[PDB]
Amino acid sequence: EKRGRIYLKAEVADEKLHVTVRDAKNLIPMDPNGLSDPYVKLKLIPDPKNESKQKTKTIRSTLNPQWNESFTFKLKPSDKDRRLSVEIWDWDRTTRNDFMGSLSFGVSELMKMPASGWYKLLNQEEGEYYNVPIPEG
Ligand code: NA
Repeated sequence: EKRGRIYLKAEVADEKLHVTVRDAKNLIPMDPNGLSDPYVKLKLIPDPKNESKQKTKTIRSTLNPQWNESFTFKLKPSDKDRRLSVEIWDWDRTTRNDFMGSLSFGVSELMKMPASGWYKLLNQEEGEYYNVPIPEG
């Protein structure tokens, strides 16, 4: 149920999508040290050619990372049927990187209604399809 939460802003202006990844809180520890080394992957999906991926820096040893990083995607007409996917991963020195939590927004959803504030981190499948804002609480 409880994978923590992330603070994001996302808006579309002038056929560009702007996303700011501020910080996340209460991430689920996964490493044997009881912390994680989180980074955020941003994609416009579907992305069959794997050309849209961007990512934050990895912050080592925290469950409350503060990235304060901004990204821009140049949009095309076909993006009307795409989603911005936002996934937190755990960078792992000696094993495969581990999924922590995710969400997504309709590119068309964001034109009508920019994202701002706290969001609940969802499981990997869920997060490709929807988002759950956590207003004032
Ligand atoms: Na790690």
